[PDB]
Amino acid sequence: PQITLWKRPLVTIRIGGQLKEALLDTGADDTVIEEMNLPGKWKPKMIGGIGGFIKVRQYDQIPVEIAGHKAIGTVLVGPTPVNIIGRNLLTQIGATLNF
Amino acid sequence: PQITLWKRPLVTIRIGGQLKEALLDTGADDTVIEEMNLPGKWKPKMIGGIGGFIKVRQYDQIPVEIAGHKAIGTVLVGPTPVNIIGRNLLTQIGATLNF
Ligand SMILES: CC(C)[C@@H]1NC(=O)CCCCOc2ccc(cc2)C[C@@H](C(=O)O)NC1=O
Ligand SMILES: CC(C)[C@@H]1NC(=O)CCCCOc2ccc(cc2)C[C@@H](C(=O)O)NC1=O
Repeated sequence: PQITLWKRPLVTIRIGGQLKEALLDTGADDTVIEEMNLPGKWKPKMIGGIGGFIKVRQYDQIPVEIAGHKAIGTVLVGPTPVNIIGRNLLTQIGATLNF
Repeated sequence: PQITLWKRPLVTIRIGGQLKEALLDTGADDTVIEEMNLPGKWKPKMIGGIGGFIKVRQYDQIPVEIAGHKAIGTVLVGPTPVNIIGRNLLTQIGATLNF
């Protein structure tokens, strides 16, 4: 689809079998999802944002369906204001910026 | 143009008479520019994201050219690690997400 930006580009995703709302974020290198239980082993990691650094749980090779498009990659779980789909998964679904 | 997301979508912008590199960020409501001695009246503001909040100076009706496309609006100036072009200006240049 083509999504304009008058509002936050929020879309529904399925991860770990559960539905969640997430923001398509071209300003994010990584995908960061609010605290939740995800299958598999995770590794402690730290990532930075506009306000500083946070500790996250790094899960690798996680399937995430974004607005009907499939991606399988790294998902960081931790204290984020809103769920963020970053470039690692946006590239997988063939998302581009256009103007 | 079309910008892929394999790498950070950095483009050249012109603001306050200076050329800078900035990130086209669909996950940002506002535009935040690295500390620069911009003239004009401003209002105090706090913006948040991953890691927490930072204090910025809010300037209104500031002309900002983005890869040749003219825009004008609110620009927040503060200790951001990267210049960020947010939705307030992305809509002005007709930018969309597509997949
Ligand atoms: C969501 C983070 C994993 C991402 N943070 C990253 O992509 C890692 C680099 C963080 C420091 O540099 C920044 C780069 C970009 C931004 C802020 C800071 C914009 C901001 C956003 O989503 O709007 N991006 C981030 O906070
Ligand atoms: C790049 C920042 C301005 C930030 N945008 C970001 O930090 C990128 C997304 C981080 C997680 O999602 C958000 C977190 C916080 C917000 C919006 C989104 C609130 C909103 C604000 O304070 O006005 N912050 C942003 O849009």
